[PDB]
Order: sequence, then structure tokens, then C-alpha cells
Amino acid sequence: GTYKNLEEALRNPDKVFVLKMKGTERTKLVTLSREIVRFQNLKELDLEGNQLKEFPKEIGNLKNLRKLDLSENPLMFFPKEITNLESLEELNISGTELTIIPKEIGNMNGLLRLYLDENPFSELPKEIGNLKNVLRLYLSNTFLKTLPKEIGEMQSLEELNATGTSLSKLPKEIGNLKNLSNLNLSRTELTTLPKEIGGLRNVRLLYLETSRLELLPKEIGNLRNLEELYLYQNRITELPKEIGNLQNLKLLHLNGNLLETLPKEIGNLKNLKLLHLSKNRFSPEERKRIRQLLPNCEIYF
Amino acid sequence: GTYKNLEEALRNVFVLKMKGTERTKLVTLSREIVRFQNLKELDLEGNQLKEFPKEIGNLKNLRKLDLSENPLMFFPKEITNLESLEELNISGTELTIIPKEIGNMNGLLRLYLDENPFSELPKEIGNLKNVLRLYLSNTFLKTLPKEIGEMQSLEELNATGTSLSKLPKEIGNLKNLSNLNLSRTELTTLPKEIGGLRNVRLLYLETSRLELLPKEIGNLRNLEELYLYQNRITELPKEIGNLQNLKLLHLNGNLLETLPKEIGNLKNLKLLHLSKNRFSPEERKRIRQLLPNCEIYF
Repeated sequence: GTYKNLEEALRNPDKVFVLKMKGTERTKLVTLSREIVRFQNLKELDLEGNQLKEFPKEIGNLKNLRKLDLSENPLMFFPKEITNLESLEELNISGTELTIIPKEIGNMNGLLRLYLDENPFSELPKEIGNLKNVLRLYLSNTFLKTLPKEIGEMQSLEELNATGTSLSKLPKEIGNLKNLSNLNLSRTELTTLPKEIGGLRNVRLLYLETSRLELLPKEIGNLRNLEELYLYQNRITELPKEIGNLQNLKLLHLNGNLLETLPKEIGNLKNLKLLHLSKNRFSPEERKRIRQLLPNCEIYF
Repeated sequence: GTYKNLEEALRNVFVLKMKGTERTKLVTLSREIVRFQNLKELDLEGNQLKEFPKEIGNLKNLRKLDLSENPLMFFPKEITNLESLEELNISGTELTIIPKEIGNMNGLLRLYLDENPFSELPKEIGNLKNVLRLYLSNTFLKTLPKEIGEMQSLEELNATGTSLSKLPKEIGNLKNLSNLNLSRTELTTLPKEIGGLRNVRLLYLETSRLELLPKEIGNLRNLEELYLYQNRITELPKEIGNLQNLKLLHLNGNLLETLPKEIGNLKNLKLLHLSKNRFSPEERKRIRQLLPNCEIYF
């Protein structure tokens, strides 16, 4: 490990430091010193909170760099100096004002965790699918109008986060993400899910709460690996009959929807441990039926 | 005046009515309401009211009725026959639809439909030509109806928290509109017919998704305060210099890179917010130089 380098941390006794600095309130750090290539084995480099407005060209020749964090830095444009790191495991460019994601972001292709969250960009490039080794992509609280057609080309994506985005629709190609485990579309504006949502064979946790969902598609029940489903504070009026096909589902949260009845197939949910149905329009007669259908379940109205 | 009545306040020509607290359930109203005949205000805020009898409708001399925070799942048709109701506050009651017969009232002045889960407003909402203040805050409105411009007397309109993707092209026929609050909405842009809002003094469009401002916004010569902060605005129209009476412009948190040179024509602009915007130091100097009398914040 290493720490913040003042006078390059006592000449960096031998130039083999593996970690790097951070930025606090009283550390300005407008520019980076260009003696960055010397370290030769840096695996982590953190520049959190620093007032960095540009990056030098030497950042790109450090091909031994594995994690780079440029968070909370007032860089108004994405630095293409770092896109030449063909083997970077993590890139965290969050908290930086970005109107556009650079088109050559697919040149990296060795990313594992990509954090584009808290950035004011409208669109993602078609080359976002070139990052076929990425596991976690974060797009939280960004100005995304829609996910691209090529988002299903990730082929190794395990976590996709899109909270706070202006996502009106999901692309029909989203079902090609075979390795997706965590999908987060909370606080979005999805009116409905595409029928191609059933291709997400490996999804365990699906997060759709506090969104403008009116209905659930007939093909959501093809997700036999889904365990937790959060759909609360949405505008859902009914559930499809095939919702009982969720074999492994153990948590369903349906607070604040406009539900008036539930299908009789919900009693086929043998593993459903918890069912939340409060703040929904259920007549007292049907509430007895919901309790009657699932008796092993802890159910809250 | 009056208060909450136990034993119906000692047999009571009594002028006001009750309230709802923690330990007052008050499931239903008794049908002995027609007797009072001198009610001007009637408050039922917070009562766990699930139904109304039809005897409520027989009081044609009642002018204000408040049904706030009552779990009535459907709008009571019993009250729509009160043709001379000055104020209606149906807020806090879970309502999926506003009835099409709300235009039978037509004597409303202030209508508070806010905090209700209704998807659409009926086309008879324009029949209420005497309405002054309509409150639609935090409702599930995808769009205002085409007839919203038929109100003719709407002086204050609030739609905060609504899912308004667009504003109707007929919104410019509201000649008497003074207060427009479209904060926390989802308007990508304003229609060019917004220049018909001749009487608007205060326009609230903050915390929305506005990408642009139309060219006809400068036709609002009576507009004094414009709140557009925390939007997605990338540039301002050249016609922004035509807002002669504008004295407060709030533009925090947008994506602005430059301002039109016509902003110096605003002699009455006293206060300007431009913080959290993409302004280079060269352009900040020009903006301070342009409007000299204005207190400016970057």
C-alpha cells in the first residue's frame, strides 16, 4: 500500500508504490505532476474529490494500473487519455460533469467494474457493448433517455444499476444478458417491461420500486431464478396469472400499487416467504382469500 | 363559528362543522345534516370516511366542503349536485378517476384535487369556467386535457410532482393565469403556445427535465419570476431579453454553456442565479459585465 505523496513521499524510497492519494477539503491539487510513469507497479490510484480539470498524457502509459478512481473531480469532459489502458479492471468516473460518454470507451475492453453514475450524460455509445468483460456497470442518477440496443452485447454483465435515470423504455435486447444477477431500475419512469425480459435466466434480484409501472408482461414468469422482486410505490393495477411460475421467489413487495385483486395462481408459490400488499385497494373479502391462498407466507397488509 | 359536536352540540342555524383527530374514528356521517341549512364551511379532514349518504347533496346553501385524508376510494357523486360550491378540497382521498360529471358543479372557485392517484382528468374540467385555483399536486397526471384552456378564469394552477411529459397547445388560452407551478414535473420542453399566457407573473418549472426553452417565452411581458433551476437546459433563447418585467431568474444546476447578449436588456432583472453551470471564467466576466444593476450569483 501507500499514502498521500508530499515531496513524492520521501523520493518514494524505491519507485514501487502501489496505492495513491485522495483529496480532502484543504487539498486543492489542480494539476497532477507528470512524474507518474515512474511508479511502474501502481495497481490502485485514487483522486477522490480533487479539483482536477484535465489529465496529462502520461496517465495512459501506466499499463500496470488496475483501478483508477477519478470521482468527484470537476472534469467537464471525459479524459480520453485513460481510454488507452487496455487492461484496467475498474474505472470510477462518477461525480464528474459529463455531457457525453466518449465513443472510444470500447477500446478498454478489460473493464470489470465501470461506474458512470452521477453524470449528466444523455446517451451511451453503441461501443458500450464492446466492453464484453464488464461485470458491474453503474449508471445511477444519470440523464439516460434510453439504454442502447447494444447493452445486450455485454455478455458478462452481472450487475446493472440505473436508479434515478429518465428511462421511459427498456430495449428488447436487454433479455440477451444471460449472466445478469442484479438489475436495478428503481426510481425510473418505466411504463412497462418488454416481453423480452424473460431471457434474464440468471437474475436473482430485480429492483423496480418507486417507478411508473402500470402493468407486468406475460413473460416475466419465465424468470425461474428470480428470488426477490421489489415493485413498490408504482401504479400497477393487476398481476398476470403466470406470476405463479416464479419457482424460487421468496420476497415480493407490492406496496403502494393500485391492485384490486390477485390471481389464484399465487398459491403455487411454495417458497414465497414474504408478501407485502399494504397501501393497495383490497376489499376485506379478497384479503381473506389472499391469506387463504398462501398460508406458509408471512404476509403484511 | 362552530366546533366538533358531541351529542350533536346540544341540538345546535349553526355555521361550521367538525374535524378528525387520532382517537375520533367517525366512520360515517349521520343523515341528520339537512337540518342545519346555514352551513357555509364543513371540514372532515382526517376522518376515516368510506361512504357518504345522499342527504349531503340537499344543502344548496353550503359553500365550502373539505374531505381531506379520508379513505374514500371513489369520488362521491352526492356532492356533484352542489351547483353553488365555492371550494372543494378532495385531497388525500385515494381516487383513480375524476368523474366526468364534475362539470355539473360549475360554480367552483378553488378546487383541490391534489395528492390523489388519478390518471386522467375528464374533458368536462373545462366546463368549470368560474374556477380560480386548481391544485393537481403529486397526482398521476400523464397530460393535461385539451380542455384545460377552457377554464377562462384559472388564476393559479399547480401540478407539482405530476408526470407531465408535455403541456397542451391549448394551455395558451388561459388569459387569466397568474401562477403556474410545474415544478418536479417531467416536461422536456414548453410548447410555443406558452406565449399566450398574458397574465402570468410567477412561473415555476424547477426540478424538472426541461431541455430547452421555446422561442416564444419572451412574449410573456408580465412575467416577473422564472424558476428553472435543477433542469437540463443547455442554452437560452435570444428572446429572453424581451422579458421586461422579469426581476428574478433562477438557473441553478443546468447544463448552460453561454448566455445570449440580449440578457443585458433586462433593466428590471435584480437577482440572477447561475451557480452549478458550465460557465468558463471568460464567459462569467461577460455575463457580470452585461447586466450591471443585477446582483448575480455564480
